Amino acid sequence: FQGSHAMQPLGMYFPASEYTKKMKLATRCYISEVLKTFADLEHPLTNVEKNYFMEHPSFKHIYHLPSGYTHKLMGMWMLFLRTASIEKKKEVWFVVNGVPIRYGIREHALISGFNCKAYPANYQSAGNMNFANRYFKTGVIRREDVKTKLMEMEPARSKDRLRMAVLYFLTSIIAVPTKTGERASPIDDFCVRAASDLTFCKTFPWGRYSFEYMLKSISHTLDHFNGVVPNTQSPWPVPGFCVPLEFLAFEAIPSLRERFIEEKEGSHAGCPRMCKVSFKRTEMKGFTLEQINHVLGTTEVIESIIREKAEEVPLLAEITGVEDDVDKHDVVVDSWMKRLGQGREIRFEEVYNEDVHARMEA
DNA sequence: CCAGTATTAC
DNA sequence: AGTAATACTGG
Ligand SMILES: [Zn+2]
Repeated sequence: FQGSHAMQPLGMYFPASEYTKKMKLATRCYISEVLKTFADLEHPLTNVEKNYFMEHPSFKHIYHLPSGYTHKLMGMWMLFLRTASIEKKKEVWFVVNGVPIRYGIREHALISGFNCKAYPANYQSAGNMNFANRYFKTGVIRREDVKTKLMEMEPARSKDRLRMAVLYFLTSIIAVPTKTGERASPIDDFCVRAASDLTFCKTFPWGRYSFEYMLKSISHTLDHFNGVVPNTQSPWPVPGFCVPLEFLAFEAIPSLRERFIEEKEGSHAGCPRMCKVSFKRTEMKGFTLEQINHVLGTTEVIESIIREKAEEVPLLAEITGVEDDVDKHDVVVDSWMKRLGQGREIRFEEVYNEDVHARMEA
């Protein structure tokens, strides 16, 4: 279609030789564990405690997910293998079958429903160490120490138990440590202070915070592999709220959505995407890379920026800002947004051919 | 056997 | 701390 041209990316993180190399990816996003822990407390959660989470502006959507939530990661890996080298730092783009797909804060909000508005002024000063100092010796607080303390606390007049549950939720789902066990990494210091203030925790843009944390994991992952995927059974951790990334490829590519996604009946059309769809069950715990690659086939039907539906416009207006945040100057991405703005699609024929060849003919 | 996962070891 | 290896889970 005639129109302004999209420039090819200055580089890619991996060559197409790596598109068939599988990998075990370890998540750090303990949705199932947190929900199970909450349901199994010997002293059950109070109505106020339960409604804090079930009515939380962001975290209410974690309850619209299937029980025993299990992440499926080969869609994300397929995208990771096609990450473009760009100048922007606040968004990532993946080139599938020659078509750039964007993971920005808007997409993170559309799928999660989490508040992705701008940070309030001097948010880093929120809360204080008083609450944590009431329950943890000076030193390192591990994610498991918060879980243990939560299960060993007695519900009573003060909301300290609710604060602990909030801390557990934040540091298991939103900003989550990689290392576990006896020497587990210290949990996020901001979350420890923020959990002291339940009102602040209800309004803070945890969508932006989880998004920025996921951007860090993406960069660490790409640096780690440095262009080559090893032949190993050792899993690589990609910590943080990865649900938008797990579903992104399926939401942007109809061939994948049709074969691997099903509508979640009972869901409200006002909810974000994660509450309205679910992965179809297969004979395996997750989809294999070969399955994703095969269903990818030769399709050219791919949305660069996943489009919202009418029933979702109020939600996005409620959880996103009006203008995009300032980022580094990026003439390549600029050319993409120009061509997309004119109503034209983007597909680099050569890149498309290499993707198809790498997946289906060698 | 598998992909996702929890846990210890290097 | 950062990373890698082992082996369990629910099929
Ligand atoms: Zn929802």
